[PDB]
Amino acid sequence: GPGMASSPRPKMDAILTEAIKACFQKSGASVVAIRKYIIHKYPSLELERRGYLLKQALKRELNRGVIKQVKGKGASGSFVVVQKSRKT
Repeated sequence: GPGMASSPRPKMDAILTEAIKACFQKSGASVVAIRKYIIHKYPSLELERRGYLLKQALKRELNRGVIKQVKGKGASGSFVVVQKSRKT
């Protein structure tokens, strides 16, 4: 585009979003799940292992409401609670 020196948008956010949404139900999503994922799935685990990016994201949900809330409770897609408890 019009302007050299540029960096793409982050993706790790969705990579883990898939884990909580897709995994939490199929395999379950916990602090270890995200950690072991960075460790086993990626090399970045060195820095990430400090549960900085992943734990903050995974735990931010848990710390917010036990990661049992994907969407809002009204204006959003109705009362939603992950795949394990994806209400209607």
